[PDB]
Amino acid sequence: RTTRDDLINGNSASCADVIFIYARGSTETGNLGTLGPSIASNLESAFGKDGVWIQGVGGAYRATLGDNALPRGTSSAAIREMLGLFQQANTKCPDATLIAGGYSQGAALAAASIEDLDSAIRDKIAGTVLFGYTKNLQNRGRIPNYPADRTKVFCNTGDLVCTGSLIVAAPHLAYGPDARGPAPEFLIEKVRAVRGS
Ligand SMILES: *P(=O)(OC(C)C)OC(C)C
Repeated sequence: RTTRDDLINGNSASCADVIFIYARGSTETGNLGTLGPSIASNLESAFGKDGVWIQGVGGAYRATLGDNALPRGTSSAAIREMLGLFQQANTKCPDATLIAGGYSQGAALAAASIEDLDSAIRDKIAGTVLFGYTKNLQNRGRIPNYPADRTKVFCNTGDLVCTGSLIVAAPHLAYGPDARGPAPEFLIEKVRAVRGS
């Protein structure tokens, strides 16, 4: 449930039409944490299980509490891991539409990797959802070099990490409803806009 390696375990012959790459929060389990699987369930209902690949960011991404203090909200090693997953999706399945997401430190990681991506690949990312975006205030609510209309930020009232401080209050732990509904909904809508039916 909390670990999905569909891209890593996939190949060109079985390519899905949609590939979702997701980065968990600090200290979360597996490579999807608490929010990732909910998004996944929704995606799988919309596209079939065969029509979508779910991939969490693992490897060098350890989701360390200390890394949040680094200049871009995570280590440069984690940034290289996620960037490498986008490259792999492009290599294995050039025809697939990409979608991404991240929670807390994972939101900073998602933003950093996307900012750094080759524009050709970044163009294929139809939508990105961020929850408890630690760099929300600093990045004025968006991802550098990526279109705003493609980005959706979920920041609860009272979630201090959205207002510039690294302080965890209960609202930061309350994104389950968003992950279960409006987040995957937005993603499906963007993929449908670039693919149709
Ligand atoms: P994020 O990495 O979130 C986890 C606590 C879930 O937290 C920062 C604000 C320390």
